[PDB]
This record gives sequence, C-alpha cells and structure tokens, in this order.
Amino acid sequence: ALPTWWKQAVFYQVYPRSFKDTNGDGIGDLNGIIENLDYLKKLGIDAIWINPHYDSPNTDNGYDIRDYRKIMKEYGTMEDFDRLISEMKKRNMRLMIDIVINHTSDQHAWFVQSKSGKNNPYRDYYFWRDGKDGHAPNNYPSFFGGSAWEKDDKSGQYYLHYFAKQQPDLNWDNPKVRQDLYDMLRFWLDKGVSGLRFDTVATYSKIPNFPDLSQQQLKNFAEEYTKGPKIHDYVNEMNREVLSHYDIATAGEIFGVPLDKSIKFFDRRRNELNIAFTFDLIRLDRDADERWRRKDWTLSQFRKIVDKVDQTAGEYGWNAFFLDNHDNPRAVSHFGDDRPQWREHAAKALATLTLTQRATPFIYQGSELGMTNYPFKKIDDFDDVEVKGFWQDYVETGKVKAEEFLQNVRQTSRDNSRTPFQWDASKNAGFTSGTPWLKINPNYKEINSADQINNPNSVFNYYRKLINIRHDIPALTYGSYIDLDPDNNSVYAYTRTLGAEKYLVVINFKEEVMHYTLPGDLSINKVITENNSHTIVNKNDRQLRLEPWQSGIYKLNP
Ligand SMILES: [Ca+2]
Repeated sequence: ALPTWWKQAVFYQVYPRSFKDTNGDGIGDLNGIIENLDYLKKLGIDAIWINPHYDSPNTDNGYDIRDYRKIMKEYGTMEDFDRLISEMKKRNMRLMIDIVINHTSDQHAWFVQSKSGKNNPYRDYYFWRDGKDGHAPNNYPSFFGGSAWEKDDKSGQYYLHYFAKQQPDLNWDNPKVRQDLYDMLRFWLDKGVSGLRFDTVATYSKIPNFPDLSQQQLKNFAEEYTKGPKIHDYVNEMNREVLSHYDIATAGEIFGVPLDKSIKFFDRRRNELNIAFTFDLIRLDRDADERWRRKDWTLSQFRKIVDKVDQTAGEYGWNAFFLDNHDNPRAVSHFGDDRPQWREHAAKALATLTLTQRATPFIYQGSELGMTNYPFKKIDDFDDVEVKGFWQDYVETGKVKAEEFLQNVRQTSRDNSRTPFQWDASKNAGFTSGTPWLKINPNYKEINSADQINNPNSVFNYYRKLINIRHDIPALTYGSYIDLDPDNNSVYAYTRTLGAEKYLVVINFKEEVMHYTLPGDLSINKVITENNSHTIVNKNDRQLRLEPWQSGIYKLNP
C-alpha cells in the first residue's frame, strides 16, 4: 500500500500523428482517436497518454509548441478535444496529456517578444547570452545537433536551446515564467484531464553562469544539464501551487538523470511527481556519447537493470514500465526476435514481462499487434529532426561513414515506432484514405488489428488476457520482485510476492529448448498462462521444459 488507480492502471500511449487519419491528409487526428476508443476498451486499457496535441510548427512533431492553449491544426479543434474527453469519460477511461514546459517553439508569442530586444518585457523568459570570441557563449552541444546556442542578429546575443533551434529553453529562474506556466496547466487541468506526463522534466533548472563542459562531460552531457541547483525546488513548487490542487497522476520523463538521482522526483514524501519514466532499460544498449549507436546487450545486463530500477523506486517511489514508445525502436524488434517464425511468440513473451512488473505498464500503440521496426534504407526515408541532427554531426562532418551510420539508426531511430498504426489489410493498412505522412510498413498485410481482434491466438488477445490476469492477481501489481538468477543469459525467471501469494514468471529468451529447474524448494501450484508451451505442467513440478521463446506465469506452492 497504498494502492492507487494509477499504480494499478494499464496505460496505452497514443501517438496522435500516427494513430488514425480520418480526413485523408495522411496525418492522424483526434477524431481518429475517438473512433477507436472501443478498440482500446476491448484491449482492456483504462488510461491513455497522448503525445503533444497543441498548436505547433512540428519541427519536433508537437514538442515545439507555438500556443499552449490551442489544438494542433492537424489534429482538429477544441471541440474535437472536448469530445475526446467526454467519450473517454463515457467509457470510464482517463486521459493523460503531455506537458512540454522546458521549452516552447521559437514561434510562440513569448519568444517573438523576447527576441525583439533587451528591453522587451519577455526578454528574460529565455536564456540570452553574449558570444565568447565571436563563438558561442560556451561549448554546450544540442541533443538535436550542433551548438545549444543560436545566434540572433536583432540583438547580437545567442539564445539557449537544448533541443532544436526551434525549441528555445524557458527561463524557470524567472518567477513570472513559472506563474505563466502554472496558469497554463490550470487551463488544461480545469478541463478534467486525469494525468500529466512532464516532458524532459529534469532540465528546467540551468547551471549558474553556464561554465564550459569538460572534454569528458561533452561525451555524456545530458547528465550535466540535469544538475541544475533548483530542479527540485521548481518541481515541488509546481506541486504545491498546482498539482496538489487537482486529482491527477503525474509522470516525469527524466532524461539524462542517473538512476540514483531519480528517486527525488518520485518519492511520495517529496511532493514532486508520481510515476518515473526512466531511460536505463530502454536504452541499455545505446552508446552514451554517440547516442545514435547501439551495441550488443545480454539478458543478464537487461535483467540487472530491471532489478536496479525496481530497487531504486523502493518503498516510496513508483515506476512506469515500458519497452518501447515514440522515441525508441519497437519492443519485438529491439528486445525480441521479429523474424516470422518468432515474432508472435516473442511479442507475447515481452507482453508477459511488461504486464508482470511492479510498475504502471505503458503499452505503446501497435505493440499489442507485435508491430516491428521499419526497414529504412536511405537517410531520406527518415522524418525525425533528431536523426537528421545526428546525420549532420557525424556523417556530414565525415566522422562516421553513411552506411555504418544507417546500420545503427535503422536499429535505433525513433521513426521505427512512428510508422502508421496498422488497422487492417486494406490499402495503407486502413490508416488513411490519402497518402500516409510516413510510409507504412509492408508487413501490415501480415500484422494488423483486424486479423487479430477476433483470433483468440493473436498477440492482441494475449495482451487482453494478460491485462485481465494482472487485474485479477494483486501480487502482479504490488508484489515484491526477486530475480531468481541475475546472471542467467538464457532463461529470465522472477517472482512476484504478496505474503503467501507467490507467482513465478519464466521467459526463454533462446530460440532453442531450455530445461530449467527451479531453485530451493519452489514448485508449481498452478499454471496461470503460457505461450508456446508443449510440455504439460503438473502440480508440484520443480522443472519446466521451455520451448524456444516460451513464456508463462505460474502460481508457486506455499
Ligand atoms: Ca488527418
């Protein structure tokens, strides 16, 4: 305890741009979310987090916000948004929206004023600094390419942007900025939204006097930008003045925070946020310097991080658990085996893992079908401003050969999870009557929601089954987690425990039969579910014969 709705909820993340287009322009919209709420209710989802839905020039597909109180033109109108809320309410579903207050679009009113001159009332809503020797104020690099400082000719000063040039960072040291942002949150909260997901929540506080980063720091600079001295003062003040006045669940995207600093954002006793979005597991295999490059990882590596993330939240914090999202490759491709012989078994294995963590699971759109990475071939096949940034920094500088770069970003690109959702087997997978904004995977003929929703053997129906299982067995939400062997590279096996109620999850990550004898005096009381099982499990069994990619949940004898 204490149980809460958000600790036991299963969330589903909708990327509105890519979910369902209802007017043939090739871009998903709010009406397309509305028309598929029944599909999500059938899956068993009780809360939806949507990516940014606000007025935006779309340099970063919604995360460059030009007006926080207007609906993005491509997604519809305020009336569409209000209908989404009402139709969700009719179905007892809760909405989480994406709060993007580290930065605005450079087209936002505040910035247009800010940049007009030093005497403008909005000058100090952003960070403006003089050059150093006709170079940037310091050596800060941007996540999205080049310098974090952009020269403005009007003023002769540079403005700070951790993300795109078009995403100038807001000055949280200015109390008037925080007050405006709080009034903006009340505008949304007053409409009955149930959740807020805080985008890059850890970078709001900037480092006094902006010193250069050391050579070493430049190889891992995300962590330097989360070291701002006032980050927890600001998050707690936002809690005291806004968040604690409403009845909501809040998540924090803590990019660049070392795991051992994460707890301060989520410890309930700190009155900061509720739910941790950590990067440790999802990017375990990502180079910290060349953040587009991946490397081999093993199951022991993966499970050791699961354990550490679980231990860190400990008694007083709480985790989100997810294996993909709009910023990462698809789970079945990245963590599973997406080849035809294994895709469905691995997707179901990963679903099992996700829906048996001591955490609020987040299912990203299309993962419930076992959607895969997309076979990108050339740089032009990508849309993402971030990959273009990496291309300019690493390839156009001649530092990395184009083909080696592609081999990596094919595996790591955020655009892997942005290809349109595969509704059915018709033209463009039923996503759009027009031309989709980003090409649809040709595997849509094999992988689509219409082919799955009524097949009781489908990935979709296995997610549905797991969600009902998790709802039925409190130990699968609140139970303590023990990894039976953190150094095993083949069979992932852990227990979830509440008093005498003890459940065992076993997943065979190998594409060969694996025999696995339980440790100590553990033995099986019941099979709760299995996928790809061939050898029956009887009362008191002490061993399981695991087919390749087999997964299962078992009640253990007390
Ligand atoms: Ca549309």
